[PDB]
Amino acid sequence: QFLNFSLEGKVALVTGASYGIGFAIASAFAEQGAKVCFNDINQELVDKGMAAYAAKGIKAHGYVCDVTDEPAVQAMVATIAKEVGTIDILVNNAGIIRRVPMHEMDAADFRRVIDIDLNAPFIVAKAVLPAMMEKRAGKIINICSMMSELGRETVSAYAAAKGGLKMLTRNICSEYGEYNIQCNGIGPGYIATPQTAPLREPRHPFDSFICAKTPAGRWLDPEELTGPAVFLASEASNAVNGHILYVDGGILAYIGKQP
Amino acid sequence: NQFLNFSLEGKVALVTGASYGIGFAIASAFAEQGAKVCFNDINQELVDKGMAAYAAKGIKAHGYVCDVTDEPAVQAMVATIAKEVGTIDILVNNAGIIRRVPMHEMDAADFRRVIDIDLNAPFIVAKAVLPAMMEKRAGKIINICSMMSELGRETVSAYAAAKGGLKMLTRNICSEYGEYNIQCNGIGPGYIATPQTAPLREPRHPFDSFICAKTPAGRWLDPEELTGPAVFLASEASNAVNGHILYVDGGILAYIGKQP
Ligand SMILES: NC(=O)c1ccc[n+]([C@@H]2O[C@H](COP(=O)([O-])OP(=O)(O)OC[C@H]3O[C@@H](n4cnc5c(N)ncnc54)[C@H](O)[C@@H]3O)[C@@H](O)[C@H]2O)c1
Ligand SMILES: NC(=O)c1ccc[n+]([C@@H]2O[C@H](COP(=O)([O-])OP(=O)(O)OC[C@H]3O[C@@H](n4cnc5c(N)ncnc54)[C@H](O)[C@@H]3O)[C@@H](O)[C@H]2O)c1
Repeated sequence: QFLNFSLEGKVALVTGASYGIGFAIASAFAEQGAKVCFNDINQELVDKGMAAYAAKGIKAHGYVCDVTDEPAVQAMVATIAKEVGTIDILVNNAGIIRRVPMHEMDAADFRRVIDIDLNAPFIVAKAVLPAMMEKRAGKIINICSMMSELGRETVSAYAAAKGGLKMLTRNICSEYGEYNIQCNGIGPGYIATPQTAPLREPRHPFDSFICAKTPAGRWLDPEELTGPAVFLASEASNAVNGHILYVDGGILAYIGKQP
Repeated sequence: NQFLNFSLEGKVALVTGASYGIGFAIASAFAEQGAKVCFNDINQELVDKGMAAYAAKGIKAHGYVCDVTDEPAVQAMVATIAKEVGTIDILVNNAGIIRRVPMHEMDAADFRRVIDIDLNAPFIVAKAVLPAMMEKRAGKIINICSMMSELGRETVSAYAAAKGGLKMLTRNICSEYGEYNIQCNGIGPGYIATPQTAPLREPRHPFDSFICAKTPAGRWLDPEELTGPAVFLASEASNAVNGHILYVDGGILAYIGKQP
């Protein structure tokens, strides 16, 4: 039981898992025997998701829910509690990136990013904790970034959020760890998504720059995050708590490749 | 010697929420180093109290009633200081609130407030003062973080999330505007001996005992302890210090604790 990475009979909710990282994590959760749920912002994105989960032989329970709407989240959770069962594994994947110079950035924009990337993980975690606290078992995996440690130009708001989510992780660990709730975090490095496929075509200055910073000397395929994700959702990581598990391929440990 | 000048002679400074407490100490110290001091608070009563205390130390503080979550109001406050006193050189995002509520019982409205004031506002205020700084190619932005920028505790959920975000905000303003010779650093106060906490140091108190255990220096930090660090980060001596959270804890974050 100290080495069981099985998620057999565990209810899982991965927010924003219609595609991308969240999808890969939810797919792998199903593969480990978890009853998978997910949500997105509109019906179109849910239907696309449901189709892809079906396409791998997965009965995903999709929901149209805005994570910044607390009443709507509260409902979504009670619906999953009714239909599927009380949530055991929360993965706050849902989030948005915005590239705007900070001095030029609208106050409305900044707030949006914080609301979805920071406050929402609060709201969703708040909803699923009463369930977990009763049964004295739970997992809450917040998807942080490398921006939880490092800043860059334009991504000011996004970093502020992810750095805040990092502490939110540590605080949910602090407060609810006694109920045998493990709240950890996953910090993806440079992930090779379909959107970034152009940047790996013919010696590209960007791909060269990334493979320099990365000791592993490559981009990380999203599925690389699934192993870690399962691990933090498993009963093997019950002693891991308040921890940000960076899956970067060595970047945060490396000063860089220098001529 | 311009690498060792801790003087703030002829530097305009804005310490948000500096009617009393840490912000007050920092601003009083800034004045003492020759800074033209400005501050703001949420209503006229708190500004007037503040102005009185600065006046009582022989300091001509330029007080303003401004909410830091109201961007237009802040935009205004900055331009007024630009007009009357001069373009801002030293920003200190001191203004902020603490809220102790179990996360699962906390209203979403409450959580947002704390983030808005403690995280988003520092953005708004920094946003307003940066154009000025970027022109003159010289500026200091000091965000007052906490130990909650590293460690969580019960009830202080939202507050931690805010301060941990402000920590990265600090690192990002360093990343983005460092090239204009703008140093954005942070100060992380430990357990500060405030007037509010005076009861907790009366007669062996379990709390005072617990704090002195966790603290190597074996004591509470008087607010004025933060002033030295603050001046240092505002001075031209700390020009190479950038994106850095200077924790002023008395050793707490380095110490696992006193154990029987
Ligand atoms: N290389 C990377 O792509 C990378 C690196 C580090 C971290 N991350 C993080 O990984 C997570 C997943 O990102 P991704 O690459 O899969 O794409 P993404 O950020 O687009 O995924 C988020 C999903 O949530 C949805 N969503 C947005 N707002 C929502 C709301 N209010 N309520 C509900 N759903 C909402 C989006 O439509 C989307 O499907 C994010 O938190 C992101 O910050 C990604
Ligand atoms: N032991 C401590 O007190 C301690 C420890 C670590 C960090 N800090 C941090 O240091 C800073 C200063 O602490 P403090 O005790 O001096 O002050 P405080 O926490 O009592 O509040 C700071 C000031 O900001 C003002 N303010 C609040 N909201 C405002 C708004 N919207 N617009 C304008 N002004 C507003 C308040 O009126 C107050 O005078 C805060 O960021 C606090 O979180 C304090």
